[PDB]
Amino acid sequence: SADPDNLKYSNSAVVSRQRHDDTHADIQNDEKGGYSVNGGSGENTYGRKSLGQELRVNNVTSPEFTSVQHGSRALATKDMRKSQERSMSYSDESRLSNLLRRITREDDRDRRLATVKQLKEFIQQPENKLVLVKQLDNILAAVHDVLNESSKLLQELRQEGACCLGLLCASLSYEAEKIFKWIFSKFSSSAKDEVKLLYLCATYKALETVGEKKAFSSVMQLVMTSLQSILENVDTPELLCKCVKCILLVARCYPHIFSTNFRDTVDILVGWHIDHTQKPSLTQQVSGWLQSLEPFWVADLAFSTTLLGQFLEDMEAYAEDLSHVASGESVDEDVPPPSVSLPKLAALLRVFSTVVRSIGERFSPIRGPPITEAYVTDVLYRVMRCVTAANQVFFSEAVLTAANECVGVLLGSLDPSMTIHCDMVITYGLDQLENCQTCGTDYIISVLNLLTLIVEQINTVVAVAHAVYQAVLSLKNIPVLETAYKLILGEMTCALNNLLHSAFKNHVFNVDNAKFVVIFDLSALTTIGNAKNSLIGMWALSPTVFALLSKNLMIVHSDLAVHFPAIQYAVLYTLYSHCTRHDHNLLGILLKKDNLNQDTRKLLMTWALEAAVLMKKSETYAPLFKFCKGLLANTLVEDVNVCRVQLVHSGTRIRQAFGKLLKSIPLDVVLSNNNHTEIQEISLALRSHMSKAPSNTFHPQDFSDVISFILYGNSHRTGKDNWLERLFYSCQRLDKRDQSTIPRNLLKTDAVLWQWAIWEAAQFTVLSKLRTPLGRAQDTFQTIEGIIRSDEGHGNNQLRLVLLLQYLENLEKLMYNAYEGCAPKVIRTFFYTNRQTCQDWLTRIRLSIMRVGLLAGQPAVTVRHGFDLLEVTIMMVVEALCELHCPEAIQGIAVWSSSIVGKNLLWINSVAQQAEGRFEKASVEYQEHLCAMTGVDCCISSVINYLGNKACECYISIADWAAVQEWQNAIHDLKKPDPRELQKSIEVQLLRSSVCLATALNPIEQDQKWQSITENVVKYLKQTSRIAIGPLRLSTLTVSQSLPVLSTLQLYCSSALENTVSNRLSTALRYTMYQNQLLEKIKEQTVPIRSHLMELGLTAAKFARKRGNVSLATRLLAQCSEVQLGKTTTAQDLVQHFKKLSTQGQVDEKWGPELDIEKTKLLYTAGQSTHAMEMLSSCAISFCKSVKAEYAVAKSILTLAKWIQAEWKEIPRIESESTVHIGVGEPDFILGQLYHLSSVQAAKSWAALASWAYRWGRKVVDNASQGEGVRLLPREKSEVQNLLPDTITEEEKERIYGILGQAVEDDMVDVIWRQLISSCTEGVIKVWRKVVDRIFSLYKLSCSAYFTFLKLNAGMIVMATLRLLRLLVKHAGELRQYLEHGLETTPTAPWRGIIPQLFSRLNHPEVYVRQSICNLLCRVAQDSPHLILYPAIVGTISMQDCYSKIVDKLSSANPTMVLQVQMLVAELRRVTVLWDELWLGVLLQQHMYVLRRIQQLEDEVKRVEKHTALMKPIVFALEHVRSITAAEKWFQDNYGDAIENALEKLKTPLSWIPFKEIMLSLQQRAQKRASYILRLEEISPWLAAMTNTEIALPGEVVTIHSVGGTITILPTKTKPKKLLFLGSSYPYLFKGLEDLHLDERIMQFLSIVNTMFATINRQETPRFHARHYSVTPLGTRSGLIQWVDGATPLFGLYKRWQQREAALQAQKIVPRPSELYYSKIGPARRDWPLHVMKAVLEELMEATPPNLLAKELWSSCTTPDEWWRVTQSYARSTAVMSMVGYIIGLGDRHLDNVLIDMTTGEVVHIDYNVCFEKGKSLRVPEKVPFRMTQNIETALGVTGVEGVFRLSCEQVLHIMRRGRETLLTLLEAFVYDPLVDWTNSYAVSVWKRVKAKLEGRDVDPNRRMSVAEQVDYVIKEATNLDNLAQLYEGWTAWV
Repeated sequence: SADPDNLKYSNSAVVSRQRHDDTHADIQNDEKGGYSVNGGSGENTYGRKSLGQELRVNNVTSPEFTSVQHGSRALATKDMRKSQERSMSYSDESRLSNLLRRITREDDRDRRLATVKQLKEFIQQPENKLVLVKQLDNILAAVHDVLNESSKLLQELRQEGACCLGLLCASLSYEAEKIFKWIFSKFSSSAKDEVKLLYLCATYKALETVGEKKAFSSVMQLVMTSLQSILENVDTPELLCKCVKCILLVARCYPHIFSTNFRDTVDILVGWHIDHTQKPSLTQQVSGWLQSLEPFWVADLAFSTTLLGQFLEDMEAYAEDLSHVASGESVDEDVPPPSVSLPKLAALLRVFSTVVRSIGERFSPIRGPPITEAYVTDVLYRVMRCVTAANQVFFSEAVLTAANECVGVLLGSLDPSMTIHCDMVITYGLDQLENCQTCGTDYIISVLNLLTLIVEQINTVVAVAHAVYQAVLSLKNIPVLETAYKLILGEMTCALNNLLHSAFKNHVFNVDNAKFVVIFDLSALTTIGNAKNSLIGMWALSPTVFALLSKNLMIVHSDLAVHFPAIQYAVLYTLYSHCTRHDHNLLGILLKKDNLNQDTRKLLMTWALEAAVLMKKSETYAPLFKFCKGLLANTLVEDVNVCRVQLVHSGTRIRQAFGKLLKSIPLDVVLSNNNHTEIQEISLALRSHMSKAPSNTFHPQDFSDVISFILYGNSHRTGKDNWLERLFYSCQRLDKRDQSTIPRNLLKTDAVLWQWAIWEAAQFTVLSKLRTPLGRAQDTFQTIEGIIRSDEGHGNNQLRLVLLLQYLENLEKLMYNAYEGCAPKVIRTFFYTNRQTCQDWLTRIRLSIMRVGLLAGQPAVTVRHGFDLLEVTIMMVVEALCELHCPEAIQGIAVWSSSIVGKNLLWINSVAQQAEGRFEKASVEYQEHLCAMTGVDCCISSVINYLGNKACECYISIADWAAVQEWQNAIHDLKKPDPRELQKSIEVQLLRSSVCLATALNPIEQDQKWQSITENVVKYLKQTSRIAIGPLRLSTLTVSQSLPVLSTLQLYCSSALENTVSNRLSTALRYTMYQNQLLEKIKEQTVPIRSHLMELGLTAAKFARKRGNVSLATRLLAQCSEVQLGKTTTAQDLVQHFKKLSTQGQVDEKWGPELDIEKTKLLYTAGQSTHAMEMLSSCAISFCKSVKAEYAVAKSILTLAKWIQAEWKEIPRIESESTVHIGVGEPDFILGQLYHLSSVQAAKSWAALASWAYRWGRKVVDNASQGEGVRLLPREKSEVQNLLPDTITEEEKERIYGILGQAVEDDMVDVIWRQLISSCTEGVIKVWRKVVDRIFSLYKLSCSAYFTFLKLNAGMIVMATLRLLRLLVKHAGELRQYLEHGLETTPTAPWRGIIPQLFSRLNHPEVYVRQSICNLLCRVAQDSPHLILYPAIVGTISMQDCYSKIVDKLSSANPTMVLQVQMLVAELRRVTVLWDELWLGVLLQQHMYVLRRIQQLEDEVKRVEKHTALMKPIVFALEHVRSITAAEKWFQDNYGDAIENALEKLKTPLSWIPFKEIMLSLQQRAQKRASYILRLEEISPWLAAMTNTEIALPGEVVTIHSVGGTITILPTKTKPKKLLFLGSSYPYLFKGLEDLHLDERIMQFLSIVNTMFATINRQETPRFHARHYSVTPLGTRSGLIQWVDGATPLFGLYKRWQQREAALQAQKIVPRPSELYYSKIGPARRDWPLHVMKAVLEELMEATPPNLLAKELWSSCTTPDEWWRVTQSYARSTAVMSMVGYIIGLGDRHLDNVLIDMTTGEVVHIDYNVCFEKGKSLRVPEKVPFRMTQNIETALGVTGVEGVFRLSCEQVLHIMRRGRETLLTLLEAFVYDPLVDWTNSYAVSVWKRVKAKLEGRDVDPNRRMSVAEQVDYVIKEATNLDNLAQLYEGWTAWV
């Protein structure tokens, strides 16, 4: 007690007081006695001792009042009292009675100090003041908090510490208005008096702070419109009293706390606007603009009903000055525009938002002159002329856009404004292009549009908006720019496409959706960011969408190797995108071009030692030195001093393989030992690997654990194959190589002395070591080993087997069947397999075994129904391919294999493949497990130790990826958390199943193969049907798929295997799709017959076995839903077996849909008329006669055919009368009735009727013109009308009428013979009977016209168009009522493109036939004018009443766009020729004309106007050439008109001496330079002025944007001028003094030929395509053509060879192409050598190598597969261009007129000046070749010419041409008989020759040669040495 208090009187002794006071009455005064005398270290500690114990009653609070000795000594004693009052809470003494007044008195002393005491006296005073209600202290404490604190010298935090005190205590006593009154009274008193002094600033503003404090709590009093009067009284003392420019911080914020209490009741705005507009006086101060901009928002909060006009007009140049570096108010100025934007009074918005938009549209024109853009696309602009001319435009746009955000914010249920949503599109043309070059305003506009469209995205009030987004999302997606915009574009698109599905018909836009998906096709590869590709592959994974998917397949095919998580996204995309469209390209050509460009530079940078690691990974199993390190190894180079921005991934693998070979080409290889050891090391890596296939050994090449190392073993083999290929490419530095590399390199010190071909010839085991993983990796070496050895039994079996593995090129396999001349029948049947008729080609393989063995067919092979569609001991093993053909789907071998056991019982050896795979399958889920357990299954009992690791060689994974699916499928039946152990074993199987599609991109391959992609989709189906019970997709879907060949195995045979098991378990909708997998396998066709009956037995009902009695099994069986497509396939199946039993079933199935809604009735009849077309039936006429005569005979087929066509009365207006029947012609008459019955209901059913109707109409009206014909009905009228006199004369009158009426001014002749015999009114009957007798005669053509019209309405159309054009102009008298009423009323409409021949028919000799042609031309010009342009503009410069009526309608729309092209045509006609220097060409024909006058000049002067007047004819031209030149536009009078006046001073008025000076002074300019022509600033400078134009179609079927680059003189020939166009790039050239009108008809004929191959151009991998040539005539003797695509001439590789030979000879040009033939023909007139030319030609063919082109396409292809595609496309394109050239006129084919595309392998041809057999009219050493078959084109195929792949593709061209021969003969009939072509006794001979060449009557007009015979005759003559030796020296027959 007393002891601690005495010890307290040292720092450690006072801390014990805290514990001693808790356990007294003497410790109360100890705090007053000790804490008031000590220092600072022991002062605040004593105040916390008795703070909560005792006592604060009488002795702990009273002594503190007497502590006035010092301020700091009392600061620690005044707070402890209130601390105890808060801690005790009895409450005995806490805010008590008058005893507390002491503290109030202490408040009087707080103002004397710095108010430090109030920090602890006023924070605890009101907290204990309840209740205890006290309110009288507020008026006692506020006397010094605002009056004394007015100038207390900061006095800054005290003002904010005193305002919070007036809340708790001031909450009560709501009658505090007296305080406001007494404050405002003194405020007004101090404001009134007296003048501007220091007294009116300290105590004048501080009182205003009272209004900021006392108004804090007073919010409930009272209120009755008193605050309005308060504001009225407060506003005045600050308006007219200052006038002083003092501080208004507390003055401007005074109404802030007062005017916020009312919202819309009433205000004094008439005295407030001036209070708010006058204050913003720029510019003071930085801290003063806040409380001046806040009252704007305060007023706008209360301005919602009464506000208009000038209050918004004060925002032009008043408050916008605060938009600068001052950041203290930059955010305080961006609040008012939002506060005025949405609220309120939309009438005020029409001013505010319009001013904002005018300011926005007035800043972009300021940036105009800096960029010289358009001016200015202004719609919502006002009169505000502000010139910033600084960087303030960016800020003015950004602030305005950020302020306009609140307009597009929810909800905003009103749109009376200018649709700010459309403001982002109405200006989208200017600020979104450059803008490049701005560059952030586009980003800001995109952010604004995104923020506007996030709240509402799509609903279908505006409806076009939901369709205008995509329309503007595509134009802004790929104008490649900075990456700051794509991050938002790909996000907006990903947010839009998600809501598209989650609507519903928005996919069919169609112009919006078909363009919104094209930008994803480009944004999915570039650039490499790893963030946008995930926002595109996922954004496109949900949509399909409707039309285009091949682009997605071309993207994913090159996107599965990024070595990033995007691989999984692309896999998930391609696994569920779609099937049968892979297997249906664009991006593969980009990889091809990137690989073909890196080999040309030949850079030597890497590597000396780093290249040795690229060989260890391929040859050995060592890892990468680590990680993939591909990008690192690529970036280590260059290092300079090229590939695009993809760099993943094959582009790096191929580059590394090529670099490791550019390093290996030098002699001393650093990667390995010397050359003689490196060659051995490479040879041993294949000699110990090729023998592994016919054996079973182990090596580190195939056994590599663990995955992924077994699936990476195929990559090693592919890399080694590509390494060898590129080595053979680079080892050609001895020929040397062509312009690909330099030659290849200098390299002429060892590569010429040493020969590495002896090693390649002795190491050709690559045919076996590279045929397993890759197909085309063996043909490159097989076609080089088999061509130099001119064994053969083993080297040939590895050739036909490789071509069979390709699943294509079956036409090239027939070459070896005709190649047996070089020292058998096995190849003739080995090529009959693909040929996808695995059912067939089995007999011929077994037939090739006799008599070398047994019969080999165990029970049968059913050969009788299969033809209606040396002891080497090595070929017998190849016959094992039978097990790969017949078994894999038709197993059979269960007995047939035993037939081998006997066959192997007598000889050795005859081995086969594994048998467990065939014993496990199929249809059994119990024995399958026991059969799979015996193999290498190591199955899982219900990663990365899966099925096998030794050996599992290359290409065997297909057999391993199908045995796994059989395990998890049997587990699904054994079982049904449980399948959780299966998804971890299947999802990992997809990682190893997609390695065959990943190796399909090394180095570059096409969609091949398709036998391994099915195991990927069917595995995704299993992994999808495992997590659930299969309630939806996948199924999978394998519907057409009009591929169409696509061999069923393993496409369909491996798809119906798992699909049948998926349906065999029923413990959704897996029964309707299952029939689609069989119906698409029954129609095979062509021609698996044995594999076409199992699906028929599984579809409807099962059948045990049939040896040919299928007709008795499935015939006349009616069914119901679903679709009956399974019926029309059984009849077509019986067609291949029977002939009369199939038509009966067809006609029976015709009577089925008689009462039905299915359109299949349009396919049966149209599919049956071909069966009953030919030829032995001949019973239709008898059946018709019987029907007309009580039919009782004979067969059921005729009865059914007559009962199916009799339904025409129960269902193209009227059917047959029939007057066109046997009475006049058409004896059959039944096929026409069937074609007419097949009209129901609507596309390919009308063309079949028209082709018959028009044919039989043209085959009757021509026959009736020679004879006559009349029916009984039209002849009885004349007999009953001509009474009385006599009918004997009528007997001949009828014959005369029948003869004359069918002979079709012409109608009037019908009366000439009328009055010649009778001679009697009755004049109208002679004009009515003569037209009724010709009505039915001309009725077969009206039905044809109606059928063609109905076919054009429903969408070949060219055939119908040509037939209608040939029928309209032939005889317009009939049918005029059908042609005039159908051609002018929506014919097709129109029938663009390729047939514009109406222009040639406008100048017809008959009236009323052009009135419809002009209307149709006006229609085709008004609708889609871009299809045909320059239609009559050329014609109007050089019938004349039609070009104007066309051009006026063409110019009605966009007259500027047609005026531009008119001026362009005028300039193109003015630049030609020019004829300024061409006048010498007129003088160049004066060899003996002008000289004769000389003979008179020396005659008149010797004998002493006839001589001077003889040259008067030349004066008319000498003056004409000077008169046409009268205005290098300004320099033409100085460069052209230089001495033109001084040259005719004597020649024109009178030896013609001044004639050669002008011809010699201009000829020197041609020899000075090559292209002696200036730029577009030439004589025609308008081309350089039109820097922009609309769509003009520069001779195409869009990019004519500004101007071409420059023109060239082309000194090669005369007179081409190659120029560009550089459209939105396209080289063209002019041709003058040459009629370019027939060359357009030639290209039209070529296009008509190419549109007929499209029906068969479906895989068809070597697509039939004749290269077109875009030409356009620019008047008579003027035209414009295209120059060239990417293609090098065939003469270049010969001139380069000559140069290389000259350089090689110089190391021990001319050539010349014309001087070399004379260098050897010397030592031998017309002449007749003759007989020496055939011998001298062999002396030149044995000098040039025959592989000048074969080694060019081989060197221009990096991959061994691209080379195969190029060589297969070249042999197809050459055959196409040669069979068209053999027909019409193509001759004089030099090495300059025939080019070749080095990229795709196609062959293009230059314009044909000589055509239509004009090559036989010379007047030159005569040549008769039907094509080009030189030495360097015959050896370009795989083996030869015949019967090689190039022959079998020529026989199909003649078949497709003779089948549509008329369609060509009708074209020539319109090509010839012209008005402007100027080819008439010559235009008929060419047409007759073309008809004879198409009818095979070329040489013998009495025998019809077959297609194969004609092809052989044309090939034997084109390659004969006799015809190839009598050609011109310039043709280069030896080369």
